[PDB]
Amino acid sequence: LIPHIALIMDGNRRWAKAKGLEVYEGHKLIIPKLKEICDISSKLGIQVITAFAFSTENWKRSKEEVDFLMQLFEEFFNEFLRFGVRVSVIGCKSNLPMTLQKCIALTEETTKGNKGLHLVIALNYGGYYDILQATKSIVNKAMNGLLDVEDINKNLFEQELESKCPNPDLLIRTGGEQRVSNFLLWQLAYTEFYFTNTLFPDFGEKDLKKAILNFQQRHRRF
Amino acid sequence: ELHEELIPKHIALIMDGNRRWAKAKGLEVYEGHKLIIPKLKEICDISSKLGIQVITAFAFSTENWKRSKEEVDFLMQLFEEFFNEFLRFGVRVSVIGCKSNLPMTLQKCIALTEETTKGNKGLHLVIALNYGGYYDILQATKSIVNKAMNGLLDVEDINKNLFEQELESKCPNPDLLIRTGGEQRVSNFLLWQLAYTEFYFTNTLFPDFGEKDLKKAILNFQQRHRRF
Repeated sequence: LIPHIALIMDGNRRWAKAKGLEVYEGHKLIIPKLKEICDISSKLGIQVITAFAFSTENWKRSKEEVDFLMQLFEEFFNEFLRFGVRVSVIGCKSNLPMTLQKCIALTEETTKGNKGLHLVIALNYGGYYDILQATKSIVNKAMNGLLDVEDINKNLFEQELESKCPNPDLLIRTGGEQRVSNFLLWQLAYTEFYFTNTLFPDFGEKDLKKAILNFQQRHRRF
Repeated sequence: ELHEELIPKHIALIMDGNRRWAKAKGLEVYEGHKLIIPKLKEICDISSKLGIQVITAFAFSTENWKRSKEEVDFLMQLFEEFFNEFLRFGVRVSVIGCKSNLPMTLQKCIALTEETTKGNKGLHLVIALNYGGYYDILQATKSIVNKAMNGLLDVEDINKNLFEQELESKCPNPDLLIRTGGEQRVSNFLLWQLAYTEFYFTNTLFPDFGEKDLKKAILNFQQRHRRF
């Protein structure tokens, strides 16, 4: 009974403020924390992790914070070039700075043959966005004579979505909020929801093992 | 005590626990199912008094067809009795889900209750019957494809606003989802519409879920609003 885990990595701001640091000090930990969580998850046999790095609503933050995050994401993709996990990105890439677009493309191509755990970064992603782009794609295929309206079913639709099957078995959200905040809407239809007040920079091996134990107990119960 | 200004305007309800409740009570399986009618009357009355404006209740999922034909036939007769009972109850009633797959008498009972209550002025009760989140997104997609193929739509106009016009569960979306029975998942209920909804899970079984349990859920929603 080991879970695909979807991860909403909330609590970085609160963690830094409680410690007396600037806001960016918690964001900055996305790189060592995801390396830490990839190592633990590979040992337990996970398979896929999808991490919500930047929502389509995150553009409404200050330009200084958004500019920091975009530079941080560039450093992230550079650091995962030789880390050994397979890396993919979902989200609208054409709205990102060009250097980030090319770093994403390089890391996706460089790591595409890495074996084992697949880390999916949702960057400029939202559930609405994913469903709408799948809808537009399906409309375009119908208008070009490539599909019939009657062929539009769950199988066809899930092939057009950016987050692919197998869908998450378990969603973990740190930071205490009990909502999904426009993450993987279609893909969460049967996912187990696990919410913890633990802040993301404090989320470690013992916290992940607790979430998996809770997932296993719930599976036996229902 | 609740703050009047922080009452959720739309609550989505997954009504789980009827079978386990009947088993624990020494009753047959159908005894729990039958309570949908008095239970939803009771929750409608409580919700009207607290100022809730919309309740969407998950009565029959697209996966519920996998139960025995005897159980499905019983439920279909129960739903017909439900809509007859709500003809004169005084709330506005709407149904979302695939109606063409339902028995014809039930299709026409649904249609009559929707038409008869469409001018009722308070709480709006939406019954999700032969409904799923996948179904809603797929039928919206098929509708948009059909309009495009019939020359009625410029593809550059396909956006969130257009998509929301085609979905069956409409804005405003649920502020709060309550699921009884202890499971912590949404089980293919209102997928698009739950993007920002607060999730509240309780071990209380649905036939036991009453005024105090609903007030507890609302009180919890308000505290989350203060916190975040």
